[PDB]
Amino acid sequence: SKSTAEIRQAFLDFFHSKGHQVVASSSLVPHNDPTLLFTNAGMNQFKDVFLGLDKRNYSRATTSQRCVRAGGKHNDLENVGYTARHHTFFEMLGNFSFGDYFKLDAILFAWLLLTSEKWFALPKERLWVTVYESDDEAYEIWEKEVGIPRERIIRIGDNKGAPYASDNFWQMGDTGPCGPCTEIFYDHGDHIWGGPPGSPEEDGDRYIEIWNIVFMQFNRQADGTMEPLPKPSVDTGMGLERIAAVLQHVNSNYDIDLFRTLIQAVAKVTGATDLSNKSLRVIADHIRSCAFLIADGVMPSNENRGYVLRRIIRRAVRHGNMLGAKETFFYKLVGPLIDVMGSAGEDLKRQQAQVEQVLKTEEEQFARTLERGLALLDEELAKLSGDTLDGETAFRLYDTYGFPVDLTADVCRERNIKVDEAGFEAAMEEQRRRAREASGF
Ligand SMILES: C[C@H](N)C(=O)NS(=O)(=O)OC[C@H]1O[C@@H](n2cnc3c(N)ncnc32)[C@H](O)[C@@H]1O
Repeated sequence: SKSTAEIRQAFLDFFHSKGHQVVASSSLVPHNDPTLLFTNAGMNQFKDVFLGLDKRNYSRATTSQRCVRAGGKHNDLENVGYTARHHTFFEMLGNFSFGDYFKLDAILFAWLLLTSEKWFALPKERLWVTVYESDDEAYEIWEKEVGIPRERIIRIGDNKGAPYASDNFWQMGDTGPCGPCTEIFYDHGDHIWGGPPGSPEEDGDRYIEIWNIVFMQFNRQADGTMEPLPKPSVDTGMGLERIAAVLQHVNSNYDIDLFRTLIQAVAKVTGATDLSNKSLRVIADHIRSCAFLIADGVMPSNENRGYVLRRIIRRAVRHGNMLGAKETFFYKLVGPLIDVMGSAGEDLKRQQAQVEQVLKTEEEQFARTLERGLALLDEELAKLSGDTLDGETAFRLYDTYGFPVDLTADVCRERNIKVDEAGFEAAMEEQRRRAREASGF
């Protein structure tokens, strides 16, 4: 079967052969978008094109975009290690139409690449599609133009409990380009738990969302109102890791060639032997987001972007500790990561030594309190009455040991213990008041 690198290239070759300009992945960090924490989709760097504020020499494009979803509008951090399909860092394979072609041709391109004997040749019978409930045009295209049996075309309304809050209406953020969308799912088989989209068991890893095709129609405002874009456009994105899993005949993203090699490296540096332990997958995921974010200019800190990075590094280090890592290990995964990323890791390779030292320094800094903080948390859990750790203890771990609340929550979750987030926030606010009182005017 094709390697991850070959799949990435074949996707780009396909759209290039269809007249799409190949554009390089943008950085994970925008210089000119105050509303965006980290790049979360291929469309981010073309936001102004969709808005009609910018025009390129090309009206159609294709990219393999590095994305991080660990904060802001799209945040999958807490899913990592718990599903076969979620990462913090991942590549989104995309094609874009800037007032060029629209619904029918976007759907046809996607179906062709996926199912043609000349291309990916996926078994058509295992593919399901969803459309926005009110998108009658998309429904008809799938039914009559493509020929998907009706039983595998699923209409999804505003299933997130609010107007335009839906799995089939995609939004870049609270503001920005958005529109109804249609998604293609692959059924991995009845040996995996889960049901199709719209079913009670839809959240399972059996029927996995491979490719989202967005019909960009509006610019959402802060009020929540939808202002139409000047030209209806197309924004698509397919998870490289998810399609690689399908193509390599495995069910989990973590079983693709890229992650198999990376997870082996994690076991090596931590001393772990059980290759099935979820901490190996969490760490393999976390090195990708951490190393690339640093390569793209983020430095660990206690505010904004730097704090998300710090949070992820420390959580990864914590997982390494649980695996029994005896010495500083996280920075040792940069080399192995570069070796599996191909041309998609060129920016990281260019800055290898710098990224390594940043990660080494951060882990060493955290090691000053990690073991001691874990010992305290263990003591507090051993005498804990109930299923919820008190907010005062969470705050103490934060204030004294530099444990982000979500890191503490991660440890507790592994023991079926919750954290009183409200109590933690009340303790934070109490400290803020003390600071205001002492500092004065
Ligand atoms: C096209 C659009 N702007 C968009 O971002 N749609 S989407 O949110 O659904 O993402 C495109 C895709 O990337 C993949 N994807 C999304 N979040 C992911 C994550 N946290 N980890 C791995 N893959 C993810 C999915 O295959 C998915 O259909």
